[PDB]
Amino acid sequence: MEALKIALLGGGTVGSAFYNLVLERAEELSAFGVVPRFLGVLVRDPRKPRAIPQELLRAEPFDLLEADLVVEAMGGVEAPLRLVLPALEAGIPLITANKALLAEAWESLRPFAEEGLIYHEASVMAGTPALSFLETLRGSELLELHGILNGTTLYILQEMEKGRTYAEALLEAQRLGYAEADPTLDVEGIDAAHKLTLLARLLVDPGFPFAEVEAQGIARLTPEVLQKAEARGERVRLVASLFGEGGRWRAAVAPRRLPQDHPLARARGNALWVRARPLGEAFVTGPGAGGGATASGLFADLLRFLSGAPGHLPAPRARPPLEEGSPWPGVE
Amino acid sequence: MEALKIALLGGGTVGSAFYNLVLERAEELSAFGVVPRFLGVLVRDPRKPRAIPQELLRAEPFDLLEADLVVEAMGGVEAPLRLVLPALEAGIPLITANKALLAEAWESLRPFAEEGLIYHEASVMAGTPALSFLETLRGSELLELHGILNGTTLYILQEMEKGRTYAEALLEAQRLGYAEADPTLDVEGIDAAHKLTLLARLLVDPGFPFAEVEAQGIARLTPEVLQKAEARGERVRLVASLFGEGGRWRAAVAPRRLPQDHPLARARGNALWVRARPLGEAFVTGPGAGGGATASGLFADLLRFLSGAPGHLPAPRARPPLEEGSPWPGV
Amino acid sequence: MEALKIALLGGGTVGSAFYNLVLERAEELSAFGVVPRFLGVLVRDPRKPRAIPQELLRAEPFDLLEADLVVEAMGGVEAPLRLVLPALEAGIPLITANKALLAEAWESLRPFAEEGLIYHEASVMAGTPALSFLETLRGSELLELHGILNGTTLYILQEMEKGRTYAEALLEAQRLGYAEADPTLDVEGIDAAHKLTLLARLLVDPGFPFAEVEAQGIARLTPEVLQKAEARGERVRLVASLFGEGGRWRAAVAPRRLPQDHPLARARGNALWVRARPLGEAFVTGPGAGGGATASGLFADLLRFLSGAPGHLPAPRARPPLEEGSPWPGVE
Amino acid sequence: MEALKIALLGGGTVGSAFYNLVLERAEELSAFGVVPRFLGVLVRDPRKPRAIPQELLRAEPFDLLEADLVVEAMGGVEAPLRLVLPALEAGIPLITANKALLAEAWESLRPFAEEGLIYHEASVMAGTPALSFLETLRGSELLELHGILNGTTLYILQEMEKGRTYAEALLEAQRLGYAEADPTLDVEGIDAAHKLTLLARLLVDPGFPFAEVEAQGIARLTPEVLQKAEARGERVRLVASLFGEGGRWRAAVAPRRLPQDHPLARARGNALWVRARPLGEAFVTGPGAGGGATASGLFADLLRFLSGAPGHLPAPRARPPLEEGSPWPGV
Ligand SMILES: NC(=O)c1ccc[n+]([C@@H]2O[C@H](COP(=O)([O-])OP(=O)(O)OC[C@H]3O[C@@H](n4cnc5c(N)ncnc54)[C@H](OP(=O)(O)O)[C@@H]3O)[C@@H](O)[C@H]2O)c1
Ligand SMILES: NC(=O)c1ccc[n+]([C@@H]2O[C@H](COP(=O)([O-])OP(=O)(O)OC[C@H]3O[C@@H](n4cnc5c(N)ncnc54)[C@H](OP(=O)(O)O)[C@@H]3O)[C@@H](O)[C@H]2O)c1
Ligand SMILES: NC(=O)c1ccc[n+]([C@@H]2O[C@H](COP(=O)([O-])OP(=O)(O)OC[C@H]3O[C@@H](n4cnc5c(N)ncnc54)[C@H](OP(=O)(O)O)[C@@H]3O)[C@@H](O)[C@H]2O)c1
Ligand SMILES: NC(=O)c1ccc[n+]([C@@H]2O[C@H](COP(=O)([O-])OP(=O)(O)OC[C@H]3O[C@@H](n4cnc5c(N)ncnc54)[C@H](OP(=O)(O)O)[C@@H]3O)[C@@H](O)[C@H]2O)c1
Ligand SMILES: N[C@@H](CCO)C(=O)O
Ligand SMILES: N[C@@H](CCO)C(=O)O
Ligand SMILES: N[C@@H](CCO)C(=O)O
Ligand SMILES: N[C@@H](CCO)C(=O)O
Ligand code: NA
Ligand code: NA
Ligand code: NA
Ligand code: NA
Repeated sequence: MEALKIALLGGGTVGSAFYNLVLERAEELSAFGVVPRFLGVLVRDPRKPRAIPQELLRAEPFDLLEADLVVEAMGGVEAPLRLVLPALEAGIPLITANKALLAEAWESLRPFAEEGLIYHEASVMAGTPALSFLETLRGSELLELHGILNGTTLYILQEMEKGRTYAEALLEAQRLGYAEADPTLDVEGIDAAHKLTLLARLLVDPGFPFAEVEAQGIARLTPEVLQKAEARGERVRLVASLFGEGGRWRAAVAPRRLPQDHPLARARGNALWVRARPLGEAFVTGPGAGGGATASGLFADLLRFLSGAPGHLPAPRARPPLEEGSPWPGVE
Repeated sequence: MEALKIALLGGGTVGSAFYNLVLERAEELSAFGVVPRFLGVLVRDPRKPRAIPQELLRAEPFDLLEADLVVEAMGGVEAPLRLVLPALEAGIPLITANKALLAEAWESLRPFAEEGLIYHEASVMAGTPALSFLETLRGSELLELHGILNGTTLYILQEMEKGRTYAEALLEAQRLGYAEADPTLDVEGIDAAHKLTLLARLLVDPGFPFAEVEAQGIARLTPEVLQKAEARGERVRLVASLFGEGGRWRAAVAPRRLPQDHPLARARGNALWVRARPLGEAFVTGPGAGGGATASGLFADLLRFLSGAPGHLPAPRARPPLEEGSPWPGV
Repeated sequence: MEALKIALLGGGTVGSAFYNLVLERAEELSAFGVVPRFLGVLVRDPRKPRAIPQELLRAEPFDLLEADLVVEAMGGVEAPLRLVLPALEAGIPLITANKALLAEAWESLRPFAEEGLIYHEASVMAGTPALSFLETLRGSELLELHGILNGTTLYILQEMEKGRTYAEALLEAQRLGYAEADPTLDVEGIDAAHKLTLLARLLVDPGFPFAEVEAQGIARLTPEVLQKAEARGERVRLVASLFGEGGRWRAAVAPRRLPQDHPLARARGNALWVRARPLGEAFVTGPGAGGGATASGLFADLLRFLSGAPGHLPAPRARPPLEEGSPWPGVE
Repeated sequence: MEALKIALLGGGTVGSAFYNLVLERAEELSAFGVVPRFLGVLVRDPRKPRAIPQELLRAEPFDLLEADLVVEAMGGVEAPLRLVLPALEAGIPLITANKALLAEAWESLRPFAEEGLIYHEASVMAGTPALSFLETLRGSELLELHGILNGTTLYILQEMEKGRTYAEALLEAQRLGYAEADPTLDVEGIDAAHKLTLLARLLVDPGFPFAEVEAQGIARLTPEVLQKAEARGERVRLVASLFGEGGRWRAAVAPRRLPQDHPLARARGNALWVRARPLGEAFVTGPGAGGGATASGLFADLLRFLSGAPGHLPAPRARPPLEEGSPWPGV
């Protein structure tokens, strides 16, 4: 039996769900010969009422170098980056839920991802299998990928379809714990774009630049636009697409008019739809935001590490698209 | 005596300070023949402890069309936009502290600003008189503008000069109520860029796009860099700059090495510095964040409205810069 | 028009209700030629979510000497005492809700009460008129006084009468904001005893010692004891009594078996029942705890001060009881 | 493997630390053939953020009679009493951190303590082994006992030595989770008196009344008094004392001038010092408050129970003091 020493960065929606999940599953962990021991939980304000014991809360400096794992759910880019890098350089793995971090700080983080030190299933579709799904898709060559990757905006669209207003659905999504602290990241497509970037790097090109993703959000959509789509036999969704144009991979996020019986239009939660050679058409759906959903992904990654598997390695090589593709039609 | 009926969107740092200021100052409004009456206060969580009566909290959106004024300080862009547009469409003014809303949703909001329906003193440097300062500066032709517009970042750099860490200073800024919900908006320069856009629109180009502001933040600054600057008789500040380059207005936010005796370097609080023709060089400074500071700006706008004055108008046309300029050196 | 500068000590149940009430009634205040201006609100922890704006919160040192009024609702004895005394010595009035303070620190505070500097209607039966009621009773001589002065214990008894348990009624009383932070003060009769002391000092003896009050609480009472009383045509209540025995005033707190149609048994809230010469029998009832109830008393006292009336002066002289008395029967 | 079914009363500083300790350490219980299973956790406000699953929170009292153990850390006296007595009546042990409950409700609880059904290590000096220390001290006849039992007051006086104010030190004690909900219980000596009563009951008189403890607190101490004491080679501490006077056991809590090199003056943490016959002079010290510290004591008691050992028994008879004693000088 031995201790698994965890340093947790962040004690919010995701971090507090993860802390409690780890201790709630300590019986599972003992079956792996480990007992979990948090070293501390990095937070901003120790006095906020919080679902972690106050005594475990930390302010910087919070030394990470005795940890067996750093788990990060702080949000942002530069603040987590400067904390994780000393632990990665010491060969301590990072399990993260932070797409922005990975999308925007890849020059610093790619070399550690290439060594198997970064686990980030929870950074795309929370604990819904998205990264593990694509890793198994490597058996084939991608033809086209289309996903609904932002939980907050999916929620809002679904609620507007039912005749509810944008502003009340946003408020709900925020209370549900789905939204980024800057909700424009959600609604402008940027969080989806971060996630798309990560999917491109795992599968098609380990250097795919976040700057190349074209993104636009849901700010022109209303219950009326969505109700008219429904009348045309369509559903409008924000869709993140990776597809071939000109022998290069293109990545875009935008509202799309989907056929209403398409898998993406009928998804139960966030969804990833792919066509690949020779596999064919495959699909995965589930919750894509929320504290418990996300904690599940982080804990899956923790079990993955205890198994002796490396983290999520980028694509070993960049390859052009086999097939010219396109997205669905945009919204006028 | 008649009611002045107010719908308040947001009951947080700024909205609660405002609510409580209006109540404390309510007797002042009797000079205009009114008593303030709040129709409702939009909030997310009506169970949080709050200095606003439970009976007035609305955890869902409510009808605004009986209001005399809508006051907004809820943060974000598309949600406040969609909530205020029907009021604006009905000729009900908006008083707002939300720079992001105005910077990012200007295609929608510009026409109402042009009609005098939008008051936003509190959206730049809180209740420090920045927008009224610039309104009087329109007597002259702008040569160049440089401000220190972000409260949080200024506070951080000043504390880091005094030996505190970046982290400790940020935390104290947050406890003081200065920061955006996502403090990267502060420290990456985005909030300063939103405010810079509004300044450009008021002065030189009423269609100035937020997207044309270049912004960087303070991520590369260490207490070393700040102390080397001091060794050079400089101070490093995040500065928002509006200046002519090639016959066109540029807008940029970045860390700048300032001479230590420049008004911007020395100012007590956030600061806005101009040169203009024929006035010369003028400067205003004061608190640029904080609930009470912001509530003062919102209430100043409410008194402006009660006086019969319109809101803050965009520049009546675009025009090119009279002179070529530049910012200070970067870091 | 002029400012009324208030220093508030305490921002809890009572203090936060008072702050908000003052600003909510600022239109009333202007009719008195004043505008209210808080100088600060003394609290322990500035980060607790709290129904006062964070910027107005203070930690010691909090200078009070520019105030026109100090309002205190901190609780305890020594902590408020050391803060109020410099303001009283400078001739600044105190409006307080703190019975314990006055009961236990009367050697220090009596001389200021005798000068008209202490207003404390909210210290007995919250904003229910109890002190003002007794002041008007001075037209007569007291024969006997009996009150139900503790809100928490009244609530618990009422709930147990309905078959609910002690522990769930306590929990409710606490959520309702009724209880002292040490709930044994309530349930052991001590808070009632503090209040009884104050009533004795206003009416019969300005030096009446808190140590002379005999107190016992409700800890032997159960739904069964109360249900049996009801069957006997009785109600059991904790009662605070001032009555003559031997030519001296005696003060006691204890459970009593009351006739079920007695005013004290049928009270709507906390209650004060007196017989006096030549007035006769008089009674006052209302809410005796709760933040808004209490804020009402503190604000009544603030209006009283703005009127030019002094605070609650102790009895000008000690007089023996005219009449030998007794309480109701105790509970076996 | 079988469930060890636990009903937890209280989910605060101590109850949540306990809950989370049991879960972290759960694998240890497999040595006894059990896995811990909580039947419910009694709390007042089930909406507060809490490190205990929402599904297990009970905002009202729930049936305890299927439990194997009741664990109590809810505070107060009559409410926990009424909640635990039916479990005790059914032969279900109680593990408690609540000194007040035991000190004040002993007429009710004594008979169950005598049957080995009450474990309360955590009620005195948290998980520092005070009660097991005294259990081994029963090999000897008590001469005198002196402790520093209140964590909050010790912390305050130590910080005031270092120049912090009384107020600032109290506030930090509260943020550290040390203080009672009413901190006057700490600083007036009442909490120390409750604990002193329990010590007397364990050692010398199983019926020792809480009401016979004399208690005063630290209200008269200033940083002056503490610095004059140091000038005299003394330290001032709140001390709980059990000693013979006139053939009877006295119990007192008060500020005492200690020689600065006495174990009590120097101790790292809260401390319990005895002299006994024929052992001599022995001493134990360690953390006396705090969630984790307390959870360690509760969990130590849970392991004690799983081992087959009874709870903490009162002294099997009263007896008079062997020797006359006294405390240190007062202040
Ligand atoms: N919510 C979801 O559904 C979800 C799902 C998947 C991925 N994510 C990603 O997971 C990450 C966390 O999201 P969230 O919803 O948990 O955020 P959150 O609720 O805002 O939590 C962030 C936490 O990190 C702390 N923190 C943030 N910046 C810090 C700094 N510079 N120094 C010290 N402490 C810091 C915060 O302190 P305080 O509590 O004291 O402020 C808080 O405990 C983000 O990267 C987000 O994009 C979220
Ligand atoms: N802080 C400053 O110094 C300052 C100064 C000038 C301008 N500003 C701007 O003023 C605005 C407010 O800032 P602040 O500091 O007051 O933020 P804050 O404390 O976070 O308050 C935001 C308020 O709006 C509510 N809210 C947020 N999103 C909502 C939604 N979707 N639906 C309904 N209610 C919602 C929140 O509800 P809950 O309370 O229920 O969460 C809260 O009452 C922002 O636009 C900020 O940029 C701030
Ligand atoms: N509740 C009622 O129904 C009621 C009715 C009438 C009279 N009373 C009396 O009114 C007084 C207040 O009662 P309450 O229910 O308001 O108490 P509460 O909710 O516990 O509030 C006490 C307040 O004073 C603060 N405080 C306490 N001691 C302090 C210290 N030493 N230094 C600085 N701040 C201090 C607290 O800070 P934090 O919030 O940061 O801890 C809190 O803001 C008591 O004397 C009580 O007997 C109560
Ligand atoms: N703090 C220490 O260092 C320490 C050490 C040893 C012993 N103790 C003793 O341990 C006990 C608990 O202390 P603590 O610091 O954990 O207090 P705490 O943080 O205030 O927690 C008390 C808990 O009990 C709940 N509660 C209180 N009264 C209740 C009622 N009438 N009905 C239902 N639930 C109720 C509270 O509910 P909410 O959370 O919903 O309010 C909270 O979960 C006390 O007896 C204290 O003397 C404390
Ligand atoms: N804000 C993100 C959280 C989950 O990654 C979303 O709505 O998808
Ligand atoms: N976050 C903003 C608040 C004031 O607009 C700032 O620091 O300047
Ligand atoms: N705890 C007190 C509050 C009101 O004085 C009671 O229950 O009466
Ligand atoms: N309030 C108690 C907690 C520990 O029993 C103390 O300070 O000692
Ligand atoms: Na995932
Ligand atoms: Na301004
Ligand atoms: Na009263
Ligand atoms: Na112990």
